[PDB]
Amino acid sequence: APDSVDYRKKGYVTPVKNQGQCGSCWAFSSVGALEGQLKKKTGKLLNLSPQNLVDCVSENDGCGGGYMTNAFQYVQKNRGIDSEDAYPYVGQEESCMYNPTGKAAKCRGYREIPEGNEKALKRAVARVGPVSVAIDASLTSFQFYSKGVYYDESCNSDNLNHAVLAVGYGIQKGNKHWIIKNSWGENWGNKGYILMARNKNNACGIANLASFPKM
Ligand SMILES: CC(=O)N[C@@H]1[C@@H](O[C@@H]2O[C@@H](C(=O)O)[C@@H](O[C@@H]3O[C@H](CO)[C@H](OS(=O)(=O)O)[C@H](O[C@@H]4O[C@@H](C(=O)O)[C@@H](O[C@@H]5O[C@H](CO)[C@H](OS(=O)(=O)O)[C@H](O[C@@H]6O[C@@H](C(=O)O)[C@@H](O)[C@H](O)[C@H]6O)[C@H]5NC(C)=O)[C@H](O)[C@H]4O)[C@H]3NC(C)=O)[C@H](O)[C@H]2O)[C@@H](OS(=O)(=O)O)[C@@H](CO)O[C@H]1O
Repeated sequence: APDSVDYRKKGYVTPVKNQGQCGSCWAFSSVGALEGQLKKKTGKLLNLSPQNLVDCVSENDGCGGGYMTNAFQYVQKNRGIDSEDAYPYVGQEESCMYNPTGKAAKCRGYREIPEGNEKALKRAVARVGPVSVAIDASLTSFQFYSKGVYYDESCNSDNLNHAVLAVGYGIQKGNKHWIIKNSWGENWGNKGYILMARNKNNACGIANLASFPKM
């Protein structure tokens, strides 16, 4: 477990996307973890399709919400997920238009990080790569974050309302953190990214619903 890990500079991470008004944060989170794992196994970085998941994962609720565990399981049992280009993001619920032709990645299932364990998450991130996580992002301070290690006293580790991607971790001026890729576009936060407090009593429920795909 190195003292600092950032998979953006190891080439595992694609640009920041925009989910729009659709509750598909889970789909981008999952896509992102699969992208990171695709790069690790094959050496190719490629945008995967959140729209495929939104439309085709019945185990979830489309733009109404969903978990990353169900997405990984669907991709596994579907024997594929399309690239972004083969199944573009629209920001709305549609019929499942999965095309085996545009298949860009596969998945042998998923592993879950033990609940509430940031040290376990730390090892998972260091060993596997980008990990899908869920957090409380309902606070005003989160909306208008820009710089620094994000910490807020009112953050509920029980109200998991937003799914994001943990691309690494580190320390900024003594302040331990998680490097978090969001899907609210480049104009949110620090270029679409946010640093969130780490080893600070499971802040925002960062380590409560963490998972990664098997490839
Ligand atoms: C999941 C799995 O497969 N296993 C689990 C079981 O284990 C747990 O997880 C493992 C895991 O792989 O994650 C275990 O990993 C171990 O984790 C420890 C703490 O979590 C340690 O990691 S760390 O403290 O977080 O860093 C331990 O790692 C050691 O960490 C450093 C250290 O020595 O303290 C590292 O060594 C130094 O590394 C740096 C840079 O990496 C540098 O090396 S180098 O890259 O620059 O070449 C440095 O340099 C030296 O420089 C010279 C010198 O100074 O003299 C010269 O000697 C050399 O060039 C070089 O030595 C290194 N210096 C030293 C002192 O080493 C290094 O990463 C490592 O030594 C890490 N070790 C391993 C093997 O992974 C973890 O311990 C377990 O907690 C277990 O799970 S359980 O939950 O624990 O129960 C079982 C259940 O029974 O389940 C399994 O699946």
